[PDB]
Amino acid sequence: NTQSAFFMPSVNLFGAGSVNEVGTRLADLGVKKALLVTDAGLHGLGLSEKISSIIRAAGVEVSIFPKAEPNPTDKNVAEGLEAYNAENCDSIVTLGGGSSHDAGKAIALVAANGGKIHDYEGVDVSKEPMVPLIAINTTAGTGSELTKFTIITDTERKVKMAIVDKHVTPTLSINDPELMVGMPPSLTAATGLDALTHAIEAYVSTGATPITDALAIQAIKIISKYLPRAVANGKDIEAREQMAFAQSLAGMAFNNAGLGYVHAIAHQLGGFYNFPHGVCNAVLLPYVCRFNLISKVERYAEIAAFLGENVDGLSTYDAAEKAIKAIERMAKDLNIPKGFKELGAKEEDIETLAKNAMKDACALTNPRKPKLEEVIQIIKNAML
Amino acid sequence: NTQSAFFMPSVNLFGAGSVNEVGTRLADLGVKKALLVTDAGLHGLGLSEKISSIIRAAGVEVSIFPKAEPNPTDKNVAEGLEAYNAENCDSIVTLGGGSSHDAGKAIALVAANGGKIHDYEGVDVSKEPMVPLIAINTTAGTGSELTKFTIITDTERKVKMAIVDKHVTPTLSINDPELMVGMPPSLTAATGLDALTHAIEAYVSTGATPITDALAIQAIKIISKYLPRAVANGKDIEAREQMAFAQSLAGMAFNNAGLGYVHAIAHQLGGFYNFPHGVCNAVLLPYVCRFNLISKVERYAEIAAFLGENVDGLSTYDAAEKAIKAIERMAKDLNIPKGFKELGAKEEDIETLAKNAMKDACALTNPRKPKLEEVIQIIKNAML
Amino acid sequence: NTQSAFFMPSVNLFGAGSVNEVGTRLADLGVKKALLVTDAGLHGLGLSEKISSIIRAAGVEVSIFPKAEPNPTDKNVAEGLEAYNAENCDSIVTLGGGSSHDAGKAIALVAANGGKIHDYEGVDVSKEPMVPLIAINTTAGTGSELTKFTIITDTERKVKMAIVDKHVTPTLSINDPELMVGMPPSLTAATGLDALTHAIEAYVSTGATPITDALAIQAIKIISKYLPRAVANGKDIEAREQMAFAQSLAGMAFNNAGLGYVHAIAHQLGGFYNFPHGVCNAVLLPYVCRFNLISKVERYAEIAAFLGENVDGLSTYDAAEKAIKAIERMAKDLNIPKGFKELGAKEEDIETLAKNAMKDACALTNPRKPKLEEVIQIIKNAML
Amino acid sequence: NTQSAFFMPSVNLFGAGSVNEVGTRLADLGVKKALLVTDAGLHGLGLSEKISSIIRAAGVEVSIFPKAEPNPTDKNVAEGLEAYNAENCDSIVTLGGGSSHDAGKAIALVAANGGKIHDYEGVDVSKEPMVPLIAINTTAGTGSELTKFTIITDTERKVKMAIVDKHVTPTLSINDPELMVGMPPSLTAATGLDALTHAIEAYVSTGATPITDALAIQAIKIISKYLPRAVANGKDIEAREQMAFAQSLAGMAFNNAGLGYVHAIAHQLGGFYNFPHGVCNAVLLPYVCRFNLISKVERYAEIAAFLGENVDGLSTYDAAEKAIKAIERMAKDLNIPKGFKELGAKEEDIETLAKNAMKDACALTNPRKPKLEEVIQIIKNAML
Ligand SMILES: Nc1ncnc2c1ncn2[C@@H]1O[C@H](COP(=O)(O)OP(=O)(O)OC[C@H]2O[C@@H](O)[C@H](O)[C@@H]2O)[C@@H](O)[C@H]1O
Ligand SMILES: Nc1ncnc2c1ncn2[C@@H]1O[C@H](COP(=O)(O)OP(=O)(O)OC[C@H]2O[C@@H](O)[C@H](O)[C@@H]2O)[C@@H](O)[C@H]1O
Ligand SMILES: Nc1ncnc2c1ncn2[C@@H]1O[C@H](COP(=O)(O)OP(=O)(O)OC[C@H]2O[C@@H](O)[C@H](O)[C@@H]2O)[C@@H](O)[C@H]1O
Ligand SMILES: Nc1ncnc2c1ncn2[C@@H]1O[C@H](COP(=O)(O)OP(=O)(O)OC[C@H]2O[C@@H](O)[C@H](O)[C@@H]2O)[C@@H](O)[C@H]1O
Ligand SMILES: [Mn+2]
Ligand SMILES: [Mn+2]
Ligand SMILES: [Mn+2]
Ligand SMILES: [Mn+2]
Repeated sequence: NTQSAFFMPSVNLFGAGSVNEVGTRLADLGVKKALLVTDAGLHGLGLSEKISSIIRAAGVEVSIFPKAEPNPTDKNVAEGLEAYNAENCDSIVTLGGGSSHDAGKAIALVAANGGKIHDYEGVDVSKEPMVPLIAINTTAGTGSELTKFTIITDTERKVKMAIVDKHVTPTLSINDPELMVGMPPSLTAATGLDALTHAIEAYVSTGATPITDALAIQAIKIISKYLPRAVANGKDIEAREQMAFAQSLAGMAFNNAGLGYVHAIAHQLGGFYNFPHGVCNAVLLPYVCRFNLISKVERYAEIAAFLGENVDGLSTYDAAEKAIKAIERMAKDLNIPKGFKELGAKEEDIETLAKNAMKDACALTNPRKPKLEEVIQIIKNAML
Repeated sequence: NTQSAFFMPSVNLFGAGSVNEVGTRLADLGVKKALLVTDAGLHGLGLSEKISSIIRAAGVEVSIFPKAEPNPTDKNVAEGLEAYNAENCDSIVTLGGGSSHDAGKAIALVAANGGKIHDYEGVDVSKEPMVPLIAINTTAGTGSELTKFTIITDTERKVKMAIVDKHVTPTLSINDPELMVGMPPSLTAATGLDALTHAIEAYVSTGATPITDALAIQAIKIISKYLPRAVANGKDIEAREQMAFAQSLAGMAFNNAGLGYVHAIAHQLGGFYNFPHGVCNAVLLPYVCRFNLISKVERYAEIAAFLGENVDGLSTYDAAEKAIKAIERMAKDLNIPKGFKELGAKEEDIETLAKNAMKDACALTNPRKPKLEEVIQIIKNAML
Repeated sequence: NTQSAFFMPSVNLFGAGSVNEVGTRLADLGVKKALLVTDAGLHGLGLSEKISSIIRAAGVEVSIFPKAEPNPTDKNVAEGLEAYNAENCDSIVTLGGGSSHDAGKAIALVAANGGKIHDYEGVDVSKEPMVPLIAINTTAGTGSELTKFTIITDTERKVKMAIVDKHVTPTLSINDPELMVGMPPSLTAATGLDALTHAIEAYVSTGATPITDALAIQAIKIISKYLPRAVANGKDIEAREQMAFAQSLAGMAFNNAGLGYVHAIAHQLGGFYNFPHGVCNAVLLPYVCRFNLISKVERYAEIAAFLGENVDGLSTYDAAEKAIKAIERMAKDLNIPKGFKELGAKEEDIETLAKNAMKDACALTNPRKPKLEEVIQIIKNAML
Repeated sequence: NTQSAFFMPSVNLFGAGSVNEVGTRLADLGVKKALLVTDAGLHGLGLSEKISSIIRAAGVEVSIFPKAEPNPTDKNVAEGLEAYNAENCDSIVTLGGGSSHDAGKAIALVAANGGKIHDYEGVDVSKEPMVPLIAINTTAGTGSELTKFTIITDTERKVKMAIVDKHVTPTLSINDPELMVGMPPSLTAATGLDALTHAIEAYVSTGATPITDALAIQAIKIISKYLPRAVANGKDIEAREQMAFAQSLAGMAFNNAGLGYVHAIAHQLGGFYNFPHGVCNAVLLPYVCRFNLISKVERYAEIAAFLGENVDGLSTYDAAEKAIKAIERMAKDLNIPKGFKELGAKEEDIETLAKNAMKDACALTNPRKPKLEEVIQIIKNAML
């Protein structure tokens, strides 16, 4: 069919100070006890208590679960579901980056569907809406506060599982850039390059629509102008607010268009080595774009212009090549590792990695359909 | 504040055949009896019964209220609320164009907050969310299946009141282009030019954000290419699908950025003389743009390029004027009336029309703030 | 469906001297006696006997029917079927322009399907293929030596009936440019502008395919260069050969894509006043192109370039308008009448002319679907 | 002489689902049982039975001959005539690529003329038309469903003989893109580049006409955009349909313009080593183009533009040179071998390969007339 759908939370708050509304919103939802899912760093920095104060200052109780781990695991989700159940909670508030949103989302799905998070790996495999959730985002690259995606790790298959289900669209989303000033430069760069990967893969995806296209183009332009500014000075408020907008645009686009083999392979490198998601995407992006070039050359040529390149007097092909060169230049200027072996990757895993990548749902929307030898060759090119 | 929010239904279905899902979707909400709000023409066409059959084949009861009138009235809403309660309905399904959507939204809001619809004229004045509502759109220009706007006419004041409330965001939207092939050319032109007005006013609004900008730009570009095609041949499926996308983009843009004095004045001409909304917008747009030019000249110059104009070697001012000339050219090619006098408007009503235009909420986001005399001059110029 | 088809004779001869092969070819078909259908002018010029000698010198008998009239009539077809049967002919050879080709096609169809040519007005209504027919084309504009179209006049309805049937595709075609040198200048101009109309209407028709587009583009480019040369000096052999190629390109294109309201209206003016077909087409072309503009503005802009115009720095709309101006200038340079009233058309018939125009099959493929009032407007415009 | 001719089947069906008509169309022709000529691969995939049912449901009997081999052989034709005479068949339906079309065509010719296939090597070396044949094409190259060319391999001389006879033009053709979705990527690339070779050799051929030029230009332009997309994802329906159009355009063009030394040499390399026809053409295309440059420098400069290259500020020579560079880049991006020795070509057979190529009929239309040394040198340059 030629049918499509657009998903996002019904209410999404933006701008400096929006977090000061969480409690009121939680009260309007008619909830009484919320599990605060955050990470140990943000809890140690004091964010958990500062936000809990706002929540309980509105008549809703909150119990903090600062046990969401970068690249969240099935163990984190099971332990959280116990907290949720033992702690008599009726809502979830996620505070942090994509790991906290996805952990809270998985907890919320299993708290309403019963099984294990692994049971819902795939597309809309769940059979009921998740418990009420307000997602407070503090990184500029996931968009998970708006998506129907939750990435939970199989520690046994060592695979970052993709649960893509409409029932994990958060109830309300909050994007406060004042909460993002504290991102160190490497984190700023990695999340920003994850948003850029989101927008590029959404723009070349087979599930693209004119709506997702509008959003992705804006995201690329804004990231290209403001991400280096956010990496160079995290106290540049303009760059922070524009990167928050760019992150939401890119999340909006990929949620409804689909991603591709950058994310398909990155999920395997992250399930095997706990590498940062955004760094995997940044290392892989130029190679997968070069692989995809012959399928979407006009759109990669447009991406080169969106990325600031001059394409006057150039063929569509040469213009498309300037886009890969600009991506490599951006990654070089933001100090992204050059390959995966310098980070700890091994050949004895490449074939397994490639075989697992061909099973990720994101691969379904990649514009060029590959043979195992191609995924393997891409992974080999990303080793050095 | 630098704070903002983005609102839209959590689930939005697109594409040929999407209406065949209404019953299952309505069932998933756990509702049991829906009032089907439509107009007399579409009910006489058999569409009401087709949709009622799909709904009943999913275990939900249906009571048809086919009495929404073009420019729906407070009387239509009161009668609809009476029907809603007499048949013990727990949900609403709107089928048709903006008049049916707004009648249904108003019925649902009054059924959940009490009072009368006039009580909610303004911005976020109600306290409770409206009863479950699914919106099935059949015109390519309103976007009300996605907006928090319901425009109901005060018959006594002769004023099309604008109720701007987050609580009238539909639960789910359905945009099936197969349901729009039957629009006669005049309706296609008026609805398409209402969507173009939506996108333009959103782009020049004081409430614009990078997100709304993305959506509005795509809407203008698509309307410029496909609206004349849809007017020339309504059986052009590609044009119908692109207009279905453009109408939704423009709705998404104005719902979250705001409108301006085109809509503020159009609501008064429609409350006084019951003209088609899009025809009022098409007549007024060049005049409000010229009035607004000095406030957003860079953005009107960009609009000229989005509309296909060549601006090489021109100042921003001359490029912005070329946009007004292109807007005038599209209206003439779509056989839009030249002015309001030949339609029946009277000079002695101008002063009241302008006064009421300054009380509409859409005027709050107009980039240039007028005084009464300038609103009067605009209406006099629009008499022609 | 997206299904399509390409129709053309299996063998099509081109080049100086090709007619000297007709007799051999007729004999290769296994036929024994052919009815030579031509018009009185070429018969008085001696061409009928010259070709009959070539045919007889190969053992095929010939009976000349020089009774085909410009804008052939139903009476011509009845008289031809009588001769075909009385003279014990088993094949048909048409010699001349479109009038002779269509008369021969009609006789050949009725000789195999019975009934009357009137019964076959419309699309693929016939059950049996027509008797073997070889078409020798002597004008540079109709293309009927290759098409599945036969235009026969219903003398009482005063309507040029369009029989579009695959069973009237000639068996073999001969396009000898040596036979076209004798066309007087007005005939060269009228047939060439009928070919230009074929290519333009094929390019903007809703039934265009990449194949028809390729042929139509080539036709337009060649006509812009060589038609004026062939009108200014009919002894320019290069111009005559290039115009023969262009007529065939335009015929192949319209035969498989469709025409539009130029032909739909021209058939009515020709059935009422027996004006030359190409003159009717040339008078109407600018007005129907202007009416259709909003439906195919990109393709009319491309036509402006094919016609040699410079479109640098122009919007698609201004470029499309330059094409209409180029058509008007060419028609003026070839002494094409400015309007229809000066030739004898009467206002009191416009309504009938319009109503009959909406019943012609060529109207089905026009890119803009009109109303009766708009067809009437096109004619009033073409009257003065 | 200045004479020319255009040949193609009188009825040619295109588009998704056209194959569903084979049976009904076989019903027109009045035939009773057809030998279904295909290859073992499509027979093992089930296509043979699928089509056979469509033929059965129209009252026509079918005998499947799935013994056509890639690079069909004389032996294959004899086995075929044996079965068509045995099952007492009166028609032939070819299902597959160029090998199935050419095998069936040869069977149909010898079944009507009696001799041996080797005897009709050359041009118009036959006396009577072949038996009714409908060709259903499943590859995006060759064009054999429309040509008067049958290439049968003589197992003795190791020579792909080119029989160019009008008596082998199929009765009806079917180009259903739904049957081409299953072509694996290497087959998509090889067939598409065989089509590109057809269009280029037709464009630079000495037998080119304005008609062949129109068709070949369109084919080159479409291939440049859609062949890489069809190789990258064979489930791209738009790319498959556009390539089906392109292969038909290139077939119509080369059939009536001629080919050149790319095909002349490729036929010998394939007769010696059974290499795929399209891979032979792709390896040879740049070297023969460079040999031909001085004869057709303007048309190679035009091909550079048709292929998407920018030629601004360049001499005709440098642009024609950019065209060969674009052909090389296309061959490399679609993984086409760089030379023939890697595939197994022998440096001892170069003298015979070159001598046999100058005896191919395809060399007669090459724009540059060479010496044996030149053909030898081309083959040597294509060895590494
Ligand atoms: N505003 C902030 N200031 C300082 N540090 C922060 C901030 N926000 C997050 N951090 C720190 O950044 C670390 C990484 O947190 P993540 O949530 O894992 O980062 P993110 O890229 O946003 O999420 C990625 C996760 O979502 C999936 O899409 C993806 O596969 C991965 O599982 C954590 O230790 C967290 O404390
Ligand atoms: N697909 C269709 N086919 C044929 N007719 C249709 C179709 N859809 C609607 N119509 C007819 O068009 C007429 C106008 O109906 P509206 O709902 O008023 O059309 P629309 O322009 O979309 O809504 C305008 C209303 O919404 C507000 O934004 C605006 O202020 C106005 O009140 C009605 O009589 C309706 O039957
Ligand atoms: N080569 C020629 N030299 C001199 N005179 C010629 C030549 N060819 C044709 N004529 C003269 O041109 C006159 C008109 O002949 P037509 O066949 O009517 O001209 P043409 O434009 O080719 O066909 C028009 C007919 O075909 C339909 O498409 C169209 O509707 C019309 O009925 C005739 O009197 C004929 O003698
Ligand atoms: N739609 C399809 N799906 C899957 N496989 C296919 C399809 N079509 C063809 N194939 C496979 O392609 C293989 C080669 O078949 P060919 O007919 O030889 O391919 P093609 O390139 O079209 O023909 C080449 C032959 O025609 C001559 O012009 C040329 O000289 C050569 O002999 C076979 O194994 C066949 O099964
Ligand atoms: Mn990501
Ligand atoms: Mn509006
Ligand atoms: Mn004509
Ligand atoms: Mn070939």
